[PDB]
Amino acid sequence: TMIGRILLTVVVIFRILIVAIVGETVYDDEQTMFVCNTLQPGCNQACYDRAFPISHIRYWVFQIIMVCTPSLCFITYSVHQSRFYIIQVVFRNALEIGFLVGQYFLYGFSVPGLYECNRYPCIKEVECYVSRPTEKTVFLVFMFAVSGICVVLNLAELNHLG
Amino acid sequence: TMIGRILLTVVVIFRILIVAIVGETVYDDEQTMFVCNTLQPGCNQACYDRAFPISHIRYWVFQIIMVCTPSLCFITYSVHQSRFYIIQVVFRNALEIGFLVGQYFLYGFSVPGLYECNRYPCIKEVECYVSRPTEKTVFLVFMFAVSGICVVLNLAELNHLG
Amino acid sequence: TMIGRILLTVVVIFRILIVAIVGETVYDDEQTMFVCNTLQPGCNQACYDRAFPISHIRYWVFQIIMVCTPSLCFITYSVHQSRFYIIQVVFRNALEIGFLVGQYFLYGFSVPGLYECNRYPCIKEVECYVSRPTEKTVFLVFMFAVSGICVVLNLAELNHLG
Amino acid sequence: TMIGRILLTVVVIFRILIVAIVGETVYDDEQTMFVCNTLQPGCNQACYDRAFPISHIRYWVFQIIMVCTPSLCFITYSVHQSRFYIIQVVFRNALEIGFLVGQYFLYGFSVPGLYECNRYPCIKEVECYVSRPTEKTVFLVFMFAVSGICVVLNLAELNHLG
Amino acid sequence: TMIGRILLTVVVIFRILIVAIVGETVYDDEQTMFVCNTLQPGCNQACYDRAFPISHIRYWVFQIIMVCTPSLCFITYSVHQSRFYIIQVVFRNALEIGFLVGQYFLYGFSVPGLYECNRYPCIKEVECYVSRPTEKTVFLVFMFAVSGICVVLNLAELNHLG
Amino acid sequence: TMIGRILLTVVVIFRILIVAIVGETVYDDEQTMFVCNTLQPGCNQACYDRAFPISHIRYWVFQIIMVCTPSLCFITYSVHQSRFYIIQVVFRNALEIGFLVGQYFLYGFSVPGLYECNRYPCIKEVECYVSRPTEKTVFLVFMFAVSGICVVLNLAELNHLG
Amino acid sequence: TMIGRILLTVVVIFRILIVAIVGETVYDDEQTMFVCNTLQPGCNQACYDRAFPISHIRYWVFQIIMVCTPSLCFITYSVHQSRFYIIQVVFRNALEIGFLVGQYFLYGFSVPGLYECNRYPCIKEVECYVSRPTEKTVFLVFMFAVSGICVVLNLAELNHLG
Amino acid sequence: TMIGRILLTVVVIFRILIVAIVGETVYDDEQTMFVCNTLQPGCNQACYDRAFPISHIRYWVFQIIMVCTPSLCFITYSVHQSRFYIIQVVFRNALEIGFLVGQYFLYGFSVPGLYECNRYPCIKEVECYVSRPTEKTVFLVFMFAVSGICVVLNLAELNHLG
Amino acid sequence: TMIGRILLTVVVIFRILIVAIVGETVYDDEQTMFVCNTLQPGCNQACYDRAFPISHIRYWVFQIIMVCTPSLCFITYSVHQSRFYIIQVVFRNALEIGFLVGQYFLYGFSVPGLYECNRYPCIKEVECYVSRPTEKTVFLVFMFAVSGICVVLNLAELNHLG
Amino acid sequence: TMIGRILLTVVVIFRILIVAIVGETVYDDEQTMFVCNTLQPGCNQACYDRAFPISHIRYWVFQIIMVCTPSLCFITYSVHQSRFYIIQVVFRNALEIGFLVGQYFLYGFSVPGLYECNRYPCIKEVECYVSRPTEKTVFLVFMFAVSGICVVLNLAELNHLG
Amino acid sequence: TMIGRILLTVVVIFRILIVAIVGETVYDDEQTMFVCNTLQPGCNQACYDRAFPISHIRYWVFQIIMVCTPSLCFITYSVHQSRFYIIQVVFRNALEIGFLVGQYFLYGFSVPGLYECNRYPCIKEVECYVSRPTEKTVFLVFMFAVSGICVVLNLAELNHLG
Amino acid sequence: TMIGRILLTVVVIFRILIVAIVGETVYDDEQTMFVCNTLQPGCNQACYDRAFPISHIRYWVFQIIMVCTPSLCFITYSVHQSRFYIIQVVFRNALEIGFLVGQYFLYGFSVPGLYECNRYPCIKEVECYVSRPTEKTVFLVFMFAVSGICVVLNLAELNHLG
Repeated sequence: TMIGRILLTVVVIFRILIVAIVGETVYDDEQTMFVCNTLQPGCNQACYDRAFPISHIRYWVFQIIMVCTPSLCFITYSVHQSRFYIIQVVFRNALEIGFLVGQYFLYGFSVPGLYECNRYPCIKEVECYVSRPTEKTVFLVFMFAVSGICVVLNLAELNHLG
Repeated sequence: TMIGRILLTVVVIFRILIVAIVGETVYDDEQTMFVCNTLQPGCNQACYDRAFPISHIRYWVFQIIMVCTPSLCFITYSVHQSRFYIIQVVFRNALEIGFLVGQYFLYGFSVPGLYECNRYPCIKEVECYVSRPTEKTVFLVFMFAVSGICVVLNLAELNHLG
Repeated sequence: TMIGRILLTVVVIFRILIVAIVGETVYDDEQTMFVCNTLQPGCNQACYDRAFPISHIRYWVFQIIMVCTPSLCFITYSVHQSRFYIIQVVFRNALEIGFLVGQYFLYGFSVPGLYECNRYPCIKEVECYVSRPTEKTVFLVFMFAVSGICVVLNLAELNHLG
Repeated sequence: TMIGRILLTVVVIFRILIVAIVGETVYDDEQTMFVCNTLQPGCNQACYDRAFPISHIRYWVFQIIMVCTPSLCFITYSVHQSRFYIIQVVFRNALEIGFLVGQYFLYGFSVPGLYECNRYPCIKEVECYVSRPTEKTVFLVFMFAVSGICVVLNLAELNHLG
Repeated sequence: TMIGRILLTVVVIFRILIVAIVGETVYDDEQTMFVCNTLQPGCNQACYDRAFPISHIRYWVFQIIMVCTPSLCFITYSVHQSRFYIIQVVFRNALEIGFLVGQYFLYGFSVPGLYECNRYPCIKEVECYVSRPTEKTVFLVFMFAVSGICVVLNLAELNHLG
Repeated sequence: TMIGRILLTVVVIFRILIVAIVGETVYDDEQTMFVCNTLQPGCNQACYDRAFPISHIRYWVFQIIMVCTPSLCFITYSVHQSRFYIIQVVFRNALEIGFLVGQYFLYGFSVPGLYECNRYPCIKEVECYVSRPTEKTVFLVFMFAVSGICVVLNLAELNHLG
Repeated sequence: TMIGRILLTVVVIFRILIVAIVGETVYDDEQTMFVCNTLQPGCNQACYDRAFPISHIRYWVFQIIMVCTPSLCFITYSVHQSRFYIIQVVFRNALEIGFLVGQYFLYGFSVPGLYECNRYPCIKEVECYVSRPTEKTVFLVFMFAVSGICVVLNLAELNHLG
Repeated sequence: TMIGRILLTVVVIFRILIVAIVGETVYDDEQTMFVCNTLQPGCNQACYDRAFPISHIRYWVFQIIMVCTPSLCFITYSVHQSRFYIIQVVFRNALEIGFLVGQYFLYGFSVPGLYECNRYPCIKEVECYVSRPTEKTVFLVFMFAVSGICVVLNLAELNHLG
Repeated sequence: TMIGRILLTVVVIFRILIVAIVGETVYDDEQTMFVCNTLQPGCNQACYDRAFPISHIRYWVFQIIMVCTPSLCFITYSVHQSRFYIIQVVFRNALEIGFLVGQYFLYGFSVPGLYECNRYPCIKEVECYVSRPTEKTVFLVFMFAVSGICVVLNLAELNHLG
Repeated sequence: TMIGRILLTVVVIFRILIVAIVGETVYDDEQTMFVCNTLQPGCNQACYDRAFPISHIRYWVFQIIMVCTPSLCFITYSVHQSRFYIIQVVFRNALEIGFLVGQYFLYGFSVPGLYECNRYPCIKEVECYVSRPTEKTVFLVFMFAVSGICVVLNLAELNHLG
Repeated sequence: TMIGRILLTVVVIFRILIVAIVGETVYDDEQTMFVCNTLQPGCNQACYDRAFPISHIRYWVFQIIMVCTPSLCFITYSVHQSRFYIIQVVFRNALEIGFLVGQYFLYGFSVPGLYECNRYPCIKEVECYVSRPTEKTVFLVFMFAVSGICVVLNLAELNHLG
Repeated sequence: TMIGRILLTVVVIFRILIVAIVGETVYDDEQTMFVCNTLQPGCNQACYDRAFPISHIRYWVFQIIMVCTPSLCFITYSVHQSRFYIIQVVFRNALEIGFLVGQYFLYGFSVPGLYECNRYPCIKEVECYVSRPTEKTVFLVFMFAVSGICVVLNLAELNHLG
């Protein structure tokens, strides 16, 4: 139970570093290199918006910021100065399970190279083509693995205290 | 009444972080990906200007900066060194209610994908198409929720002292 | 007379923050989205240069830097270490009135959406179209209001000492 | 055995500096200057994705971050406060050998100027042309040499203690 | 003679701030908005290179860095620890007069809007058009004025000691 | 022999500052403004790669970093704590002579405005045109002069101790 | 009544010559120089078809051919060989009055330079521009005048016989 | 029965004149003004070929030539020189009924303005737009009416002789 | 008076031949090579229509046909078969004087190379450029000379009979 | 045997009329509407030349002219004036069988819509698309049928005389 | 003197045939393939007009028609029916010498491939390129030779009669 | 010797028909489909002019017209009315041998698909691509064969008379 805290801290810092340093530049050209086979003005905008409603990197930044709020609350309380420890552990567990489930329900496990679109002003159905699908799939899988590790560790400690 | 201060501080910091880190890059391509169905030079400029007079991110930065002025005044006074506390609380309450009302009156609750324009030099009425409407709607709703929380908390403390 | 100093310091810091954080990005696309109805090479350059000789943001940065020089002089003198206080107050007053008058004479109170140009190599008179006129007008008015407040406060203190 | 530690530290810092300062800007135009001889929409995307599944710089950043985790664990343990030293040395050795082998299996020793592509929606086989192949080959060879040096040094110390 | 040092320090800092904060962004589009009336490939490159051999901002950065070297030498000497003071004053005077003369001989007092070019591969003489000439002329004049002030002050002190 | 160390330190810092602040922005448009007279897809890539195998700025950054390694080794040794001084001086001398010779053999003393290319897929020989040749020639000459000064000084001290 | 036949024959031949020699080349560019202010594919086709359902020259050729059929019938009868004369005169009168009335109801008296179109796939209403409107108006008026003359003459002879 | 021959001859000559003089120029731009909403090379060719397999004017020329062959045979026989009259009348009747039926089965009674296409290399279904549909519909109806008249007359004479 | 008839016949035939053989091909590209300096759709059509309301060649064909009508009337009368001779001579004289006067009032004596246009949808005044002005001026002058000769001859004969 | 000559003459005239009146305008756009999926200059020319070495209409005109030479020889002989009749019949038979066989060996029975090309300067194999394949197939089949009829008739008469 | 008339008639007919059959199609693309190195609208029109004021083929048609007028006069006289023969011979001689001299003074003996133009709206001097110069030079020389032959023959006969 | 005249007449008429009916339309697109791999304005004109100085069809028309002049002379002589027969036969023989030799020396026996050009304004050597080379080669060979036949026949008759 001693090493579990050390590894939780290391996993958290590793995740923050990976997201902060490289993720902002895989997605930089997401819409500029999205293209559809069509001559209709406005079809690219509608089809990109329907294929990618919220970008992965925004979701990950939001999750990272939201999973650090109980610590800030505890720190502010202690600065003003055991039950608080229990409650914040419970809240962190709940938040991390919710975020992992939401990731699975929003994105799945892969990013395909083709997309079929039928939104106005596009006439009937059109075919569109995605940028960098393999790298984005790799990123998806890596983030899922890290978040799973964190969930396991927090449940470990929750059950250790009981 | 003890936790209310802690949560107000946490909400303020959370809002600042969310605005500072991600909001500058959803709106980056706002005008470059705005397009209208027309062959008239200058119509895109006029229609973009009429559809989006002040961008959301400018309004939010201004609001964030303006709601922190009473604290700076109090700090400068104390550095030079109860009535001041009362007055600054009143002013903060008023400013935050004004900004929330102004947000509601300026933008509403959604960003549509189509816009109908009838400004010179456009001939009669033309149709234009917006970039990333869903993400911008999500951002709008999130910011409204946070500001509502802050209003509630400040009224709480105002009525607590009385 | 006590609060006047506090509010002058707060106004100065507020102005610096507003100029530094957001103003660099309203004007970023000033020339790339300026367009004229013409087929003559070189007409866009001449008409943009005649319409906007010095950009607003350059003038504001220069003014902000120049109104802080008497303080730097006083600080350097004191570091090396009442008449100096008097003289620097006088100089600050003069500089701020000069800059406000110059702003009024250079730009006025609005930025129009159309511009009429008659400069070589343009044949006769041509019509050109501006980017983001409403936001720029709002910025103009806000900056004028802040500078007026600062002028009033400095005259207040000048007349207080006498 | 005294100098070996000094040179390991120097090699690590040298590698970090080289990757951090210059590598982000050789690869900046990787996809914008990739071009294929074709008139089919979407062929450039598919052929670029098949030729470069994971960019070199992403792999190198990931490797650099992952080879510094045992040190962070040891530091966190000591902050909380010989077997740990042994175990972390073993783990570092294993990680660095794995990463070097993976580099060899993923990329080889050269980047060619031409690429032959046969992925949908491209009709039959098409020819594509790469940007900056010589500089990228030089970078590949340099990184392999540095990582080899590091492997040798860590095996040296492992066998020194035994 | 007391105030002369204070004003020299203030002028130096003012010049550094003006060059560092704004000058990098007037010249950003220098070549992208340079255009010539021609259909010959390569003529724009040759004519831009002949019209602007060294950009103003490079010259000013170089001058600013080179006029601060005697101070660094004196500081390093004193850290290791009157004749040195004399010699460094002489050297600074010489360097600043040389740089002002070189500026006058390289650029003059204005930037014109048209340029006439006769370099290969351009056929006979062609006409080209410059970006932002008025702002660049204003910058030229301002920098000349500041450097003149600095020259006057340094000669003042040189003759004061004698 | 006293001043020689001071001037060596000043030259090193001057070189680092010049390379770090301005050199990254002369070369920014190196490939985007390279153009050849041809209609063949892929010829620009091959001819640019053959004309500029390694960019000047990469070579200079690498050289600057590599000539500071003996100092880092000596510092790490002393932190752990005359022969080391001797050896590191010898190594620095050798490295700086090698880098100067390599510069001369790689680039020479000028950058021409035209380039003649005969690489596949270009048909026979084609003519291409370079961006900013004069500024790049000036930079080449300046860097050679500085490195020569450094070589002279290090040989001076080597022969002083003997 | 003697000259009436001579002038009828001369008018008929004059009309045939004018239609046959020049009319085919005023209308040659009717659709190639028709243009609408729009970016929608297919709008030009629909708007041209709605503005000009049957071209003038087709109608005039058809009318000219149809008003010569009674003569051909009479000639064929006589070749095979007073009541027939009467009947054919009646039929010619009726046909020429019908054709003049139809011309008035189909085309009117002018061809305007602008046209307002609201047909699918055009979005809302668009503005289109016509080629050579003045010449076509002149042709319309001339043809109406000639046909009126012919009607008058044929009624003259009809009433002469009775 | 006397006039029937005269009117048959007149109808035949009228049809020949109408087809020969004007029909070649309604269809002249048939493929050059056919356009589809797509970016796929080769789709316009396939969709035009599927929409219009044999052009109307070719069919009409062929029919006109083929319905005059029995007369040529009879003329050649008589030049070499009642049963032949009978047989040629029968054959003409059969040929004209066959051609009218074939017209009805090939083309129908209208030409629509839109066409829906699903032929390779077009992806799924695309929409295409036709040139001059109303004029072509008018021509179709006129030709059907004339051919009906001719059929009626030939049956009349066939039944007259019996 | 004998030769006058011979020369009138020769002049008439010469004029007909010159108009019929070459004039149709100087004017063929009249609108396709007409160009204006503008980006407004529809401006070329309006400005061409205002500059050239009726083309020269149409006017000349009409005049040639109309001056031969009295001869056709006289021929038809004589075929059916001195006062008629007198009347037709008078009518021919009147028609030829009217046509010459109309030519002078419609076109003048030259065709300029530039045209200044101020018709909707053109914004203010624009400059347009004409095709083949010198050849058209030569043609104008030649036709005026020939028509003058014909007028003189017909007046000669009119006064000869009296 | 009497009717055989009449039908041979009718078939010959029918074939000449069909070829002369319509065939020149199906093939008019043969190369202008031929397109290949490629960016290589010169590939369209080579692939069109390899797909269609001799156009159908040229072959048919040549055949028609060459099968009428024996008649011209016989006519010229008789004008100068039974064995000649025999010889010319034999020659006509041979020529018509040769031309039919050559048609079968050159073109076959269909024109496909796609063509696969591998000629320099095209890189590897490319796909090209044909204009009006169905109409051209119909024309091929019709011409084969007519020529077969003619062959049968000429063999008939040859065997009739013996 | 007998053969001279025969050869004059043959030369005249040969010249007419050569001009009528082929000359109309060398000059067909005269302005469409004329191109200048410039970006100025309207420069091509002015430079083409200045380089080719009257096209060769127009001059040759005019000359051919004008040298046949004396024959028409003589024919008309004889139809109405030695001195006339004399006078018409004199006139033909004069006309043919005048036309040959005018050709020499208008065009010379060659058509160059380059043209240097300095007409408004072209800026300074521009270079333009001609279509088919060699064929046009050959045509010039051939026409001069034929006209010389005709002049010689007519002088021959003039001096023969005396 | 009887049939030789008949076959000469037939060959002459056959050649005239083949040249007149089809040859004008193989060469119609000769320059419009000529293309070179270059970006230099004016290079296509110079290279086309150097590759094809005189077009085949012009040479063939000229030859056909010139080989019929002796017949016209003989006809004109006889109309005015054995040695003349002899002389004209000799002249025809000479002319036909000269024209065949000139054809061989001007064009050879094939038309290649590629052409290598080195004429100003083209830089060094460029590659260009020809239209319809195979058809043009076939035409060349056919014309050579026919002219050879004619030469043989005329020599036959020349030697027959002696």
